[PDB]
Amino acid sequence: DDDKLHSQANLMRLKSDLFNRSPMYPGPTKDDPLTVTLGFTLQDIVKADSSTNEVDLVYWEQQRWKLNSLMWDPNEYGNITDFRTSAADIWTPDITAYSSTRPVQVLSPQIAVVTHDGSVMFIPAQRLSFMCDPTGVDSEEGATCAVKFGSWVYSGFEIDLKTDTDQVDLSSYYASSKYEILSATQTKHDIKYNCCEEIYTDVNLVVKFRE
Amino acid sequence: LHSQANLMRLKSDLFNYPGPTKDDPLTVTLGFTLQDIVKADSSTNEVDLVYWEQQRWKLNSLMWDPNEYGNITDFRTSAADIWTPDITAYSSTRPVQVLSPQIAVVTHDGSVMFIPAQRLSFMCDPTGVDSEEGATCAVKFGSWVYSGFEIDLKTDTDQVDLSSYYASSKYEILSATQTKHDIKYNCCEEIYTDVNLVVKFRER
Amino acid sequence: LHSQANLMRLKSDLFYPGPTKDDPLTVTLGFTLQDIVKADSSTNEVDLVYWEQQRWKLNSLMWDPNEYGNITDFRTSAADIWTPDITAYSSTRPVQVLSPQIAVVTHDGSVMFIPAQRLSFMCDPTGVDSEEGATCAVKFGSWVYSGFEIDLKTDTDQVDLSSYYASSKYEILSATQTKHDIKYNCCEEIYTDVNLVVKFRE
Amino acid sequence: DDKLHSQANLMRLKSDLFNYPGPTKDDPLTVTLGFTLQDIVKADSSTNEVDLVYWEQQRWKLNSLMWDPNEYGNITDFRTSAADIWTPDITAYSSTRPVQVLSPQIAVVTHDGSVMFIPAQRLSFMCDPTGVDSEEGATCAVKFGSWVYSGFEIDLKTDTDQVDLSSYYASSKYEILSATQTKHDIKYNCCEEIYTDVNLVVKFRER
Amino acid sequence: DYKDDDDKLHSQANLMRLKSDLFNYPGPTKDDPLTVTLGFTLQDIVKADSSTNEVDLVYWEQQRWKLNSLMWDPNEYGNITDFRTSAADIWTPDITAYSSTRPVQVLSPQIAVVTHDGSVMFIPAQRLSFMCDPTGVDSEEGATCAVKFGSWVYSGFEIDLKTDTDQVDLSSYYASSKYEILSATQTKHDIKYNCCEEIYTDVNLVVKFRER
Ligand SMILES: CN(C)CCOc1cncc(N2C[C@@H]3CNC[C@@H](C3)C2)c1
Ligand SMILES: CN(C)CCOc1cncc(N2C[C@@H]3CNC[C@@H](C3)C2)c1
Ligand SMILES: CN(C)CCOc1cncc(N2C[C@@H]3CNC[C@@H](C3)C2)c1
Ligand SMILES: CN(C)CCOc1cncc(N2C[C@@H]3CNC[C@@H](C3)C2)c1
Repeated sequence: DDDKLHSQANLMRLKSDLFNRSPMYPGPTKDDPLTVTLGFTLQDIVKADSSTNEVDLVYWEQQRWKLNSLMWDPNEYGNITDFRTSAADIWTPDITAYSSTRPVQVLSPQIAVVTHDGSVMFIPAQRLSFMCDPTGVDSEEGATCAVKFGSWVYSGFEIDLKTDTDQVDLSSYYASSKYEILSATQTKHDIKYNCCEEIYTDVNLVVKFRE
Repeated sequence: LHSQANLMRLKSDLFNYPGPTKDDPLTVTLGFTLQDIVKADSSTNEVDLVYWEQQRWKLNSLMWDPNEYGNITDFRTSAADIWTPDITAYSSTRPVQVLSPQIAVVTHDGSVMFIPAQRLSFMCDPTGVDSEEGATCAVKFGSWVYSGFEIDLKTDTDQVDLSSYYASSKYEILSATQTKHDIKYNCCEEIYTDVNLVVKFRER
Repeated sequence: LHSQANLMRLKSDLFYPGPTKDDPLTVTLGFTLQDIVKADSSTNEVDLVYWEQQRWKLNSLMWDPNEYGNITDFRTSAADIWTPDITAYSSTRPVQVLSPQIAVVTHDGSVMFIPAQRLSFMCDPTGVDSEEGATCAVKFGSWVYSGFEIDLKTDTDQVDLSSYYASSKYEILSATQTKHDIKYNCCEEIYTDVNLVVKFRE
Repeated sequence: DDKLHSQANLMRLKSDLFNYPGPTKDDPLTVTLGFTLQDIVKADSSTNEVDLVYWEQQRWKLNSLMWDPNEYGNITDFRTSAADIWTPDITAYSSTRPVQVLSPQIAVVTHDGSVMFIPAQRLSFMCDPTGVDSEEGATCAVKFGSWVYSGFEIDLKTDTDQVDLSSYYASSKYEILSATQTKHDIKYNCCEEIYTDVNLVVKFRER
Repeated sequence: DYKDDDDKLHSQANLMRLKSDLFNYPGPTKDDPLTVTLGFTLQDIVKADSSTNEVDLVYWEQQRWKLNSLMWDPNEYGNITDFRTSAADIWTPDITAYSSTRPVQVLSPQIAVVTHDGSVMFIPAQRLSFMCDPTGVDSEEGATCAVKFGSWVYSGFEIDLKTDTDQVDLSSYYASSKYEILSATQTKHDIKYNCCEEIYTDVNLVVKFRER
């Protein structure tokens, strides 16, 4: 009862200390670059449209980064080791699919988890329409498509993009989807664009699937 | 007149809680009323439900003595002015659509009641819907970022309220249940909790 | 010049927490049915375009026009005053607003708010291709206020059909609007709704 | 250098001017309304909806927005987000979907106090397209007026009764045989007051 | 490494200082016009609908301009040469498509990059339905359609519109699209409208395309 509110007080003090008694992280820079880790969990291939060459994917995008300005010692705060916060209240990376054909639709609350070492985990579930030719989807070899994800405005010198893991997480894939996944990989690459001198980094998701 | 000033004073006293923690966990009670299965799509394996999701919780920081506030026992408030649980369907295929105003009722004991009516599109293979046994589909609900140690889910009953179900729907309900379940991953040490909505239905 | 200053003065002087059991509010509801746009026998949704007239009066919005350059009415954004949370109880999509979200406040404290809306709602259209046509119902009322806080009334039980689109695919045989009180399982308090009953055919 | 002084004159103007609550019976307003019909996208005979893209030209004048260009570096016009000023609540009276806005919600103010706001919009409205595959084509109408202001607070006029057809898409699926816009005054059953609208009448057929 | 740590601390401090300095330009005028450079990269023709004569495109729209009020010396700010800002925090040109049939849908974060010389780069990826007759698309010479982009409320005497090439960039065009691009050009034009006396300027995007 009284312990309960002391617990609420500790968490309010921690959020107020982090968000008001110190400047908020303004984003990475060439001199203070930020490593962002990216992982994908494929939940469902909803639809493959061979008349427009678009395919609709439900998936979770795991994003992790780590910030000194979000560190704290649990001993000073009632041994709290995590807290949740609205993703809008903090800096988040601008990860963007580079071949979507519709705005991404958000299916989960936009809430980040901050742990006392300053690491942030943000995992939005989304529905994504992207460019994909499903020719071959009704064959044993299936069809193969790809879509890559990376910052839109930060170079590879500002956001250092990495995959958490080599393997796409298929463990939550909808068993009764119209489409089975034959394989999926996620791979970092560097690339230059015509507009710009600076090098950019993306993670390429390649998926082989079939009916 | 005096009534109105008491209600305003009460809101100011309350409004001028940071979420549940492991040391101060919150019990949120969930209940579903199923109003309609609008549509079942066998080309994409998506089914569309209209339901009311009853949510209830209780916070010491929302309690007040009615005697000190004109004997006021409830008030209405925008869901955006108070903390609310992040209950999410775990297998929707479209953003859930809200069909009712985003207003909660707070009662003097600190209990909150919030009942959004929603249209949900979710992952469901409707094969067998045109047979006697129908099709069977399932969708889990629970917090997106809180574990069973911060947000404790429960139901008052395993029976989905079917008393309001649209009598001329394309699809009739054969059974609909809502079961709390506690799960442990070996990845992680904490308990996790969801309410599994299982619907058996077939064409009328 | 002097009137603009009066109007600005009036609004600043006026600028209510919503109704309560001690201070209940009567809200008057009426419907003008514009069009039955579409009937979908594959999902049993039907789409209506209608006007929803809402009316209520508040002492805290009363003024004497002679104290304010003889102003008798003004316009305000519906977001700047309390409005009733009238909800369609059997929609299948979020209702789509078709008109500006503005109310008119009159010096006696009455407020008039008339949103034009497009609604999809649960409705089986079998029979629509016959002489007797199909019948469907949709009820409207506060979502969170009991009949002890919002007292729902109509001026008439007949839906205004005088604006009904003469070249709609569907003709209105009849349309009624009726107040009723409802108990729900969740809640001890009684709720009040207006039930819209419409018989229509191709 | 002089360009920095010009930016300061603009900021001074916007600041001064922004230090009007809408029209009333004692201070009414006449809004000029015209339509630039761009395209009939779609006629649906299974619901009797038709989809237009058009430009809706709105023009009004307020003394409180007048200024002398001599005082402000000869600036004659500035731009402002349409949310930061009063704009009329012109509404189609028989749309079946929310109007979709296609152009930026920015208005233009001129030193004589005139305001021009011209949203490009896509509208679905109640229209029976029967006859559109014949030589006579189909005729449909949809009227535009204030929702909440009577003729004595907002009046309308048109500069012409002919709709501007000079931007009409020449490869549309539908060709326009005529398009008029005509002011009327009307009463409704809810309300004592007289409302004003401009009725847009369009005769069209398949190309 | 203690040095390495507060090197990072001072970098963040320099970035916030620079942003505070710059934020603590009201648009162009006839006396102080602004030149905007406009260029398109075409990513995909998604869909051509011959029943409504609408076609859907995914492209990048590159907008560039330069302001003296956005200049700074890096030496005074820890050698910072760029920063990111929400496009809502700065003035941006109201470049609009003139024949869209649906609200244009943005696909990229609404963020601009500002560089120490005062130039701003803003590149929204967009999906667009515009008026287009796809007759011919099932033929060797394909179909030809055009959509023009430019300010909606600023005349050519306020926003001076310019390309820095006539060729639409096709190096990112989706190679497995339903449609192949035969050619794509971007060309500035001036024009007068019935409403208004002032002259307006835009960039016309002409695309010739056919079924793959
Ligand atoms: C030159 N400079 C330092 C300003 C960089 O400003 C930009 C602002 N917005 C988008 C981009 N890009 C657009 C494509 C998609 N994102 C990766 C590439 C190519 C960069 C660049
Ligand atoms: C019990 N109490 C004093 C607080 C009531 O809290 C509520 C909050 N939100 C919605 C409802 N309702 C949902 C259904 C639709 N509306 C009419 C009924 C049934 C009430 C009730
Ligand atoms: C009496 N009085 C001063 C209150 C008028 O307040 C109103 C508020 N909202 C809408 C309307 N109307 C809606 C329909 C469409 N517009 C013209 C008619 C019919 C009026 C009137
Ligand atoms: C005359 N004057 C100084 C006020 C001009 O104010 C305007 C405000 N909003 C839009 C426009 N236009 C709309 C069409 C699209 N853009 C090019 C033309 C035609 C201008 C003009």
